[PDB]
Amino acid sequence: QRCGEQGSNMECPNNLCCSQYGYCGMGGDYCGKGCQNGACWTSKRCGSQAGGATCTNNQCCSQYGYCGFGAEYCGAGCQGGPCRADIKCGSQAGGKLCPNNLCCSQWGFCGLGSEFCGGGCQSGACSTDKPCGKDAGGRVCTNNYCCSKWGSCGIGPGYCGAGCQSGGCDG
Amino acid sequence: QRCGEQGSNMECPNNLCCSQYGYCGMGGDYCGKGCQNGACWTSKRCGSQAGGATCTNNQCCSQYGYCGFGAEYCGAGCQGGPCRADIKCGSQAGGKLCPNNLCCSQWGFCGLGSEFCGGGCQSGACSTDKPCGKDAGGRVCTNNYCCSKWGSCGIGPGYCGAGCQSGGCDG
Repeated sequence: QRCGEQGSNMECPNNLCCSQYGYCGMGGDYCGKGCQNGACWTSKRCGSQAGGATCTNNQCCSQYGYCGFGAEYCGAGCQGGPCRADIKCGSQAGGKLCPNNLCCSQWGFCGLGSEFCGGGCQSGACSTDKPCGKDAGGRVCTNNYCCSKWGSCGIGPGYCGAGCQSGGCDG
Repeated sequence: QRCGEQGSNMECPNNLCCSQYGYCGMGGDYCGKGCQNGACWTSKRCGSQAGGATCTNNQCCSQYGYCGFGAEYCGAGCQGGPCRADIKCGSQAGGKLCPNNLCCSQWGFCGLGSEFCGGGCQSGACSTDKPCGKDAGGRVCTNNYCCSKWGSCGIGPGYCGAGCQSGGCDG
């Protein structure tokens, strides 16, 4: 029930702003000074202008390194987020990974849904559950996902903990 | 630190899936059965096909009523979310409001950033802090925002509680 630093980076629903205290709302108390994610009054910096930073709440990183929505942000020059132009990836784009766990479809584009996450999915939030570990040719997970004891790709205590063969294994 | 029903509908960062227990991760434990928001394996239904439902995590509602990202969802037919086509609103579009608290720019388009939220902003997450209440011609907040005792538009205990002149005042 806490957002931002005090909530493990959770994000408020419907673009609600996370105040500097970790609570969700709308208004200057939440959206003004110290806003953490959501519809903050001052846009967070992103991409090239902000060391390759990603925007929260799936916001588009505009060509000038500002987070937002609308033509100016998702339109021409958009450096990340749900950009108006197809985002390439996969063997098709030198092993690039989609930002924010988006699936690299079989064709080399970034999205979320059966078309990207299903059959052929290359990296990200694939729903294919392709096997890893000693159990699977000693193959590794993409996105540095933790290969669990049971030979599964995921993120979490179950995956990243006790039994993790490879991946971002807890240490 | 809880997501979904047990977290007041908080959402995980970077499209992490909220398992049926309110925890954030990646994998079948979180993304499979019972997934709540984030990159769920089965897409949540939206718009027309799902009683005007909005997609979480700012996802695009495709023409067939499915939540996602990429051409198929944000492209042609997109019924909500950060749609590839400008979303109209404001006096320009019969008082329509942007979905998910997006600002209705001075021109009648939906976004988030200074261009929409700043000067001229019509409804949503305006950063203009235009005054309400008895303190302001007895004007009301848009989006049924709570007009606080001090004459401010917001959402939260401070706004919606004790002193609320109009808006979605707590009852």
